[PDB]
Amino acid sequence: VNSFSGYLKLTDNVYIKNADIVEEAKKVKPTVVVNAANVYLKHGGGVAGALNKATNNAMQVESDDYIATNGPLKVGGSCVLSGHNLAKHCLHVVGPNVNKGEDIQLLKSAYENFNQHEVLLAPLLSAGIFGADPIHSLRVCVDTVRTNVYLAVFDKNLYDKLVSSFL
Ligand SMILES: O=C(O)C1Cc2ccccc2C1
Repeated sequence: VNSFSGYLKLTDNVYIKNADIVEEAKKVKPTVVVNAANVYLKHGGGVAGALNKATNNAMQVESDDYIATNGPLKVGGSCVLSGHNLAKHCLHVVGPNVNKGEDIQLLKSAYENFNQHEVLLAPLLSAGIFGADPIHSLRVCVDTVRTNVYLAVFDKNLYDKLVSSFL
């Protein structure tokens, strides 16, 4: 049994809810919240900007030190950093950004990072301002992630479209 409430069950392991991931993290304090990161961990906008704002910029301070030491992530890759006030840990995952021209086949590789964690609160990778089709992102998620994932979708209109169209 876990703390996640109000989710619709899509499969054995994937659950979905219309929710602000920031507000959901604040309530649940999950072991792992996923950030929709870029390779530079520059948390300017979208989910990353919102998560970072909720940490009072501490996520960005920590991230800048991580990049200064380790250099940029790979598209499709990830790193585990602090969850600050939102979660125990933040898994920063880089999905391909279609608005920068990145290979969408890298979306499966991005979701494979989730399999290293038993339970996660996450957004749809590459969706929103990353330019991918969120329906596609949800299909790759379900067909790739084997661990228990709680997907928070910010847009209500999109949530309803994702549920109604889910196979
Ligand atoms: O409505 C949503 O949940 C989308 C908003 C957003 C922004 C940047 C990255 C992913 C997503 C998912």
